Amino acid sequence: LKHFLNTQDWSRAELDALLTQAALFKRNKLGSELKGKSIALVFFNPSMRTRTSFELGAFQLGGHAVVLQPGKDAWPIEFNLGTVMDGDTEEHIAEVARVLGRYVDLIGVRAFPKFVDWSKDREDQVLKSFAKYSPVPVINMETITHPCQELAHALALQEHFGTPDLRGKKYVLTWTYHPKPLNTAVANSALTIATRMGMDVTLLCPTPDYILDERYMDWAAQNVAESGGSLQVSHDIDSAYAGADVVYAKSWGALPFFGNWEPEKPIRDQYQHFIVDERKMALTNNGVFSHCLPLRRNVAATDAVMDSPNCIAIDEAENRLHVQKAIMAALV
Amino acid sequence: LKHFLNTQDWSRAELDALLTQAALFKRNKLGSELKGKSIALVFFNPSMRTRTSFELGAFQLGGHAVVLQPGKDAWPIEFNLGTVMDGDTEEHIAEVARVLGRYVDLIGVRAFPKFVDWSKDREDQVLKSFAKYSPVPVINMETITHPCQELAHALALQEHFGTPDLRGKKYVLTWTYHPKPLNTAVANSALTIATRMGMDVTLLCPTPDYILDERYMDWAAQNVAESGGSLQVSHDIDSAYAGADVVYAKSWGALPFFGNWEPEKPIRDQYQHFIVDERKMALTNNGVFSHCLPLRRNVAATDAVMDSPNCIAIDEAENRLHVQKAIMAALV
Amino acid sequence: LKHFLNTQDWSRAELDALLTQAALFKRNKLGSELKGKSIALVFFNPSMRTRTSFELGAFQLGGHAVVLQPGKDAWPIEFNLGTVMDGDTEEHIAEVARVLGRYVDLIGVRAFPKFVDWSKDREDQVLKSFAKYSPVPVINMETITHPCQELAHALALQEHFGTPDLRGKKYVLTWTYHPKPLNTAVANSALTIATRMGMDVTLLCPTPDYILDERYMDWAAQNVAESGGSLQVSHDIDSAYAGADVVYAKSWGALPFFGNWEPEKPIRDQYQHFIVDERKMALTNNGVFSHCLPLRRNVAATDAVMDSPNCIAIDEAENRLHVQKAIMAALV
Ligand SMILES: CC(=O)N[C@@H](CCCNC(=O)CP(=O)(O)O)C(=O)O
Ligand SMILES: CC(=O)N[C@@H](CCCNC(=O)CP(=O)(O)O)C(=O)O
Ligand SMILES: CC(=O)N[C@@H](CCCNC(=O)CP(=O)(O)O)C(=O)O
Repeated sequence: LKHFLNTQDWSRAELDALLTQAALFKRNKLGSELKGKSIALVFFNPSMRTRTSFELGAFQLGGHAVVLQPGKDAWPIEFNLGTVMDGDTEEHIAEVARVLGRYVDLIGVRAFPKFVDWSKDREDQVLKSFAKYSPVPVINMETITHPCQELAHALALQEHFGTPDLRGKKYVLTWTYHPKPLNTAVANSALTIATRMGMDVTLLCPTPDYILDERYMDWAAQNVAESGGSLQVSHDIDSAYAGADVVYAKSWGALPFFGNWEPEKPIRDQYQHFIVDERKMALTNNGVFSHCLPLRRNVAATDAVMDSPNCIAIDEAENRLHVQKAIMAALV
Repeated sequence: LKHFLNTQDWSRAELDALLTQAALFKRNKLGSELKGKSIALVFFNPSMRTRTSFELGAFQLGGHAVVLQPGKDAWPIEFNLGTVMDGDTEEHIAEVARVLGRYVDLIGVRAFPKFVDWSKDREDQVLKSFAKYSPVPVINMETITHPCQELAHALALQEHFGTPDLRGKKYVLTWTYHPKPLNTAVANSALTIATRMGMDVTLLCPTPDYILDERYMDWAAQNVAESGGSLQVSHDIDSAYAGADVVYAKSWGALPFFGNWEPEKPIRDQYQHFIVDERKMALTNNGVFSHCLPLRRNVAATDAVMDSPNCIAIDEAENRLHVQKAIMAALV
Repeated sequence: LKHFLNTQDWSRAELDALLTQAALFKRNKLGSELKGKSIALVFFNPSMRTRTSFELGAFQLGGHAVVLQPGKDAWPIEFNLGTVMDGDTEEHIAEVARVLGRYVDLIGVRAFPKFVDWSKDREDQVLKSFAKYSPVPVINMETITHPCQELAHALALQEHFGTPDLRGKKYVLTWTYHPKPLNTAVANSALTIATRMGMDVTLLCPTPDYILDERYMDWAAQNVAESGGSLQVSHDIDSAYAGADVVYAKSWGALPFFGNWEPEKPIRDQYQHFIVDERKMALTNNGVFSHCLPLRRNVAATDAVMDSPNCIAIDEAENRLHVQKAIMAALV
């Protein structure tokens, strides 16, 4: 059974086919690829674009999406095995996935880390549990990686440069400020797809404490070796932005501080100058800027950068709809 | 780009066309006016009829509605410009409206005042922000005015009297009791459409403190001069109801008490006799009674009045479905 | 007007027709029985299967389901008559049911007891109020009985044994452990349908305090006399399971303790050995096990029993979809 858990699990040819089908759907939005079919969209965290784009995508392809929010409308779910369920959780994923598998044709799941222990969050227990117990394809709607974002992002870049071949472009994945410590998912994914695409990638962040999990630094290293791009870590803003073709920002909490955020607060707070502004974007080679959204203006990026013609964030957001339809069609 | 923010923005001919299309849809509910199209229904406050009627209306016309609740499922939204978003809001309406504009064909928004400062609430910031940043038509699902209610109400009256011409009827918009200070939206709209329809309107309320915002008293004055009706304010129950053809009740908080509700409580509490009962309705010319709903029985109106054959509230509620379909069809 | 409030209200022939149509729909899922029609699914409590199956069922039959959650999105509702609504509730069911009746073709409602007073909960006020004021058919999505579950359960048993005739099988409805006192609805319904099907039913529970409401013990007694089965109450595990053909477990709070749960806690806690495990299932005649779900593993039933090939809970859950489509089709 094929699932869409990570682009890293798919061959380059398969990913190219997806992006091309995405472009095709963007030109002809209505179809019958999901006629009479359905997808269960399970959300354990907030969402506006993911929920909306999947729901509409199912509709446009003749199917129907059922939105569920365990703990809100649906019952809270247990993922640990062999435990005595006498706590808050009402039922086990074993039953949940099998039941939904008797109803829908696809299952999407969004589940951010709990931020108490990275050793546990990095295991990707929720997504893996769904893939294990579900008799139907599972789609990652963002857990510790965000593959749907990767493809929406990739497509937006290919459209902007007018070519599927991004090899040679200088890509800067930069950490940016946010009052709270957030998920590394988007950064992990950006690093993954940018290298898989063969670009010259620089991970820019305040300190070594903000370097991404080794798993992704390794995926990237492997992708570079296979695509022909390059990877490097930098803590210097001016040199990183220098001559960049693409700048993608996202804020995330330092991994070593999971379960202990009080001390990383004063740290991130002394780096709010990492905000993407006009000055930094001026150091780029007329590069484009993007963000996965939601974005806090004048914190993560200034109003000027957001409203600049070089910002393609709205296009990337739109592409979530198109690439996801390509994914659902491929899995059904 | 044309939006449906207020009936006051539309010409009488356009409004008549809407009401007529509403009557047409009421006779033939299924259509293809929205085939393959979608509408995002953004709710910042509770709703049963508005959510249900729009959702079903989209379905019956071949489209699909996506229901969003910022702060609940979707992310909380910032509307102020140039602010540093380091608070509760996650993203700006600038991005939200542009993103949704890449997904849906129409955007509906419901956002009641915050009740802390009428100077801010009366600016209609949320609705205006959506209309400004959205590349697609925006529909007011109730902010400080409730135009969809206006048309459902108007249609119900025309059906009841068997004619589109309501000129000459005595219309009584009366404040009624409620334990809490509420939105003036429905009253502002009733005053607006009743005068635009050319009826003899009397705004009945406990004290001068409950008179509606000047903006609407002026719209009404202008509508009367153009339609041939009349407008007057009254604090005397018996004389207001006398010979009335239509009685529309709604409770709202006194505008001068915004941000300071503790003192207006003992005030409204000494006027719970404004409740619409049989005695008052007996002073009318066999007039009809209606309310936008939700209605608290034996507080806003007695059981007898609600169950009287002269109450058309259920018909008005039904008409929300029909007039809204006419609105969506016109804007698409 | 015909509603689906309880299987007890329907003749055996009608119930057989429903189950057969359910089997038919299971073979041919897509249809036009609800083309252009809609159903309002009103939930006053959590749900995953009921919400999902009804929503998808409406879709597969060409209709649309509108999901409402009073107090969450829709306004809170009052059910008592003649009361002065100056409390938490915003509107009365009288208006709610009549309004929805102008929008949808069917209304489903889920409302668990409040657990404060069984004298009030057993009156089934919410379901009865909807049936009284609604101009369209009402479907019980679980209140104090769960008829939709009954049919999904019955169908699953008929499929398992390969025959519609279950007369002669030993059916064991057993109470099982749960940290909290729950609704008796599922047990009341299991007792009702198992006897209506003519099986030899044994209600197994810790003490006389856990015997179901007389209303259902009487329905069962009447069903046995008409179907040819049998009914008996037992507080002895080993003898009850002995030679059983079917074992259905559910935990519920002792009725005499409504409004006073502190003391029934130490009681249920001394009976956690009622958990369905391999030992007990070994005493059965290679019997099947099922549960309505959600189920807490290693509390209500062990992992081994849940994963045993004799567990048909997933099949029963799937059947909720099929029997409900048969119900909606019959009522429309
Ligand atoms: C602030 C916050 O927690 N952010 C998330 C955004 C994920 C990417 N964003 C999306 O997928 C867009 P939507 O579907 O509207 O959430 C994160 O940090 O990973
Ligand atoms: C109590 C309360 O806050 N009332 C709102 C009702 C608005 C009109 N009512 C509607 O549009 C009906 P629905 O879509 O079900 O809300 C107000 O006072 O403005
Ligand atoms: C723990 C709890 O409160 N349980 C409910 C389950 C009802 C039957 N279960 C269903 O109908 C399945 P779903 O639609 O997913 O709820 C009860 O005790 O009655």
